[PDB]
Amino acid sequence: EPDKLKKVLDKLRLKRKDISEAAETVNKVVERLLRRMQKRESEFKGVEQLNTGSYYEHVKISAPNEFDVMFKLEVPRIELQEYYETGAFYLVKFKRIPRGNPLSHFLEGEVLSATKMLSKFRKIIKEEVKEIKDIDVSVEKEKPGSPAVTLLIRNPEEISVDIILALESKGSWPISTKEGLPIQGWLGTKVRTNLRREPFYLVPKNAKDGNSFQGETWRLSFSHTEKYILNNHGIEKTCCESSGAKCCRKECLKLMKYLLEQLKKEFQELDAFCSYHVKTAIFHMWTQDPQDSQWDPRNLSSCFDKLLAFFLECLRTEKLDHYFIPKFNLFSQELIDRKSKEFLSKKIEYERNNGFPIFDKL
Amino acid sequence: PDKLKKVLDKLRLKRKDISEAAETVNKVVERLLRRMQKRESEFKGVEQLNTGSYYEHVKISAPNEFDVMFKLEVPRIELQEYYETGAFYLVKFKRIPRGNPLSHFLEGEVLSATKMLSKFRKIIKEEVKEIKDIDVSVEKEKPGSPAVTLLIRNPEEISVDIILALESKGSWPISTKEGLPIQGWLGTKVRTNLRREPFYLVPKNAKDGNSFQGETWRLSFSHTEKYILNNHGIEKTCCESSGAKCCRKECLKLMKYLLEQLKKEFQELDAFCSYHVKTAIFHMWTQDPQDSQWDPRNLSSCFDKLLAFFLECLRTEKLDHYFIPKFNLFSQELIDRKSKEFLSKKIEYERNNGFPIFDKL
Ligand SMILES: Nc1nc2c(ncn2[C@@H]2O[C@H](COP(=O)(O)O[C@@H]3[C@H](O)[C@@H](COP(=O)(O)OP(=O)(O)OP(=O)(O)O)O[C@H]3n3cnc4c(=O)[nH]c(N)nc43)[C@@H](O)[C@H]2O)c(=O)[nH]1
Ligand SMILES: Nc1nc2c(ncn2[C@@H]2O[C@H](COP(=O)(O)O[C@@H]3[C@H](O)[C@@H](COP(=O)(O)OP(=O)(O)OP(=O)(O)O)O[C@H]3n3cnc4c(=O)[nH]c(N)nc43)[C@@H](O)[C@H]2O)c(=O)[nH]1
Ligand SMILES: [Mn+2]
Ligand SMILES: [Mn+2]
Ligand SMILES: [Mn+2]
Ligand SMILES: [Mn+2]
Ligand SMILES: [Zn+2]
Ligand SMILES: [Zn+2]
Repeated sequence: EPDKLKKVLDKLRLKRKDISEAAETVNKVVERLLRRMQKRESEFKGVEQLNTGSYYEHVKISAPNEFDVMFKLEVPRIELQEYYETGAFYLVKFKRIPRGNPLSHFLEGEVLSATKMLSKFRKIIKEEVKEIKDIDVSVEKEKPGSPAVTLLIRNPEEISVDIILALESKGSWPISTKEGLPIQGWLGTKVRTNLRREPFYLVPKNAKDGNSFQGETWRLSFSHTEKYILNNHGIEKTCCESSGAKCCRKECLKLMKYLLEQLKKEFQELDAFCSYHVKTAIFHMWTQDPQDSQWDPRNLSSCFDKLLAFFLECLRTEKLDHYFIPKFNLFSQELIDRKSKEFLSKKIEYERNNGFPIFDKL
Repeated sequence: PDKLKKVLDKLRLKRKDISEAAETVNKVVERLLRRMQKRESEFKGVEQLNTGSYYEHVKISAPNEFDVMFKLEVPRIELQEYYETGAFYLVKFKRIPRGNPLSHFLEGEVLSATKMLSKFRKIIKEEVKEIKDIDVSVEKEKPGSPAVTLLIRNPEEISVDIILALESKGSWPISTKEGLPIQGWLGTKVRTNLRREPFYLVPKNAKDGNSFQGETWRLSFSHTEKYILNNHGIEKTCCESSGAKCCRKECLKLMKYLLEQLKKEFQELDAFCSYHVKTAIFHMWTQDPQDSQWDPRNLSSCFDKLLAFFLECLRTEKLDHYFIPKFNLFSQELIDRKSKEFLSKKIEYERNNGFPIFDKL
């Protein structure tokens, strides 16, 4: 099957008219719901879209039926208090609450409450999707702890769009990330330095392990940095550019994400796995094999296979480090049953062992 | 499959380049629209005609230039065919209901194209002046042209033609009676319902013996053309996820790019345009209707068959409008012989020497 994976890729490659019309309507809903948030004298007044990539590039590495957009808000200087043992989850206080700043509305004691803030955010969003009648869009019901306000756009069929509130901090990145982003031998030290001068983001995802200061915790997000890595992924500056050579890095990612996606459809036993796991694993793969020659389109089968083997080893050692927070083990026993890891390993091996019958979709 | 496949490969732009130009153009358009929709304008109710999104770049045309059409539904129309051109018309109103803004641009019974295009131009110009979000400007007006051309420059320059388009829901003009000859290709039910849709009038003035006729309009079927381009096969699944690929759009994109580059080097080629190539491939898709005659493996023979057909069009000075068969885009009166022989010789040269114009690496 040296070219069977290309057949999968080509069948996946979607209607450029499906991309445009869907990206245009998701855009319109977002760009107007954004515009209508900045003119409402709420606390989110100064909100902006964070540049994390369009629906256009999204479909090339992920499933078209599910999208996400991040609304960033810059907040006065804040101090981060590490919430327990991940280096990813935080309680947030203001170093000093500027007078008349309406974000004080959301405090729960001294800490900025992700729940209070996300609840009003949800309220304003819900309140303007209701005036939207140019498009068929509804707000799906609340799943607790989730950072998203999920829109369901069904102009013809259904596309869920997560709207994610993001606090933006221009200060130095938190110390749990200090040896994260190990791109020095791949994208290099000047790149790493300039990415770590960018802001970082906090999304209202609560951690689930405490004495009722859980509803106030936030989680670090590096979506903007991840966009950069995904689009600037070669050691050569012209990798996958018009005047440079193609690599199969992104193709391997699309294939891995499509494989997880089809497995997750058949087996609710796979509920705990998610695209971020696969994306995290390929970041490590790209660090380990940083040479563009190690990702030759002609070697797609081998490259895909070494990503599968790497992922399988993460499952078996129950270790998959967050690429930006080496402390944070996404595959720890606290988070994913060992029986679920073993289940996914079984299914992946089976597909690996038998020429990927699940891609048998002609 | 020698280099055409690779020519197409490097021609493909990446979807952030697309995303960015598309969102830029669309946001300049979207709000050029959203404000014209305001009060006091004779143009309110203007909508955007779906003639296509940025995927114009997308394997059929050049990302350099783009065009959008702003459609305006008008009351019932009387069209008086200008001379017997078939494409050019005088637009009369049966009568106007009270409160219709379009009465401003009336001359007796004649909706003046020039006078309507003029303050269309005026309001657009007065509005691109009001956004500093993007660098956008309005190039000098060209006489007879139907466009107001936006010059967009975020980083690099994209010119967007905004073309006003009257929408009429009446029957298509008699000049189109034997146009759209798709019956052996997309079929008679398709032809029927396509001709049940509205048709459009853009302010392109006709060119006669004495001078530009300031108030004539020209028929446009850009909406129908977008349908055909995207629904181009005899099999309903052609180029769909559960059907087979063809190379029709690839041939169109190769041909447009050849004309583009040839025009880039020789000023003798200023008479020829994008719509000539499109019209040629429409007839070509009519002559060779079946999807097997456009298999992607036979790309080079398909391309060469289109080049041969276009050459035959050049030498014979015959390229009928696909919708208006008595309108000859390659007539004597529109393009002189010198221009056709020039183009023909360049095309034969590139064709026999394996397209040297195409060298990139
Ligand atoms: N993106 C991200 N995710 C991180 C990070 N550190 C830890 N995580 C955790 O990994 C998964 C990611 O879930 P995904 O499905 O891949 O992405 C989610 C999801 O689509 C919605 C809702 O978030 P969720 O946490 O509620 O998702 P569930 O799968 O239902 O898991 P559960 O614990 O609640 O039950 O939003 C996406 N999403 C979450 N966070 C982000 C984000 O930061 N940026 C973007 N663009 N999308 C996000 C999750 O458990 C996540 O918490 C990390 O650094 N980045
Ligand atoms: N698209 C179209 N064009 C038609 C039709 N019937 C007759 N024509 C004539 O063919 C050319 C089209 O030239 P293009 O460059 O391919 O498209 C034009 C052009 O880019 C601008 C300005 O119009 P223009 O005619 O003034 O441009 P020039 O290249 O300088 O030609 P010239 O004769 O004046 O010297 O707008 C485009 N454009 C014109 N008309 C349309 C239209 O109806 N729809 C769309 N999307 N774009 C249009 C022209 O001479 C054209 O009039 C026909 O049915 N369709
Ligand atoms: Mn959730
Ligand atoms: Mn979820
Ligand atoms: Mn012109
Ligand atoms: Mn022109
Ligand atoms: Zn690459
Ligand atoms: Zn096709």
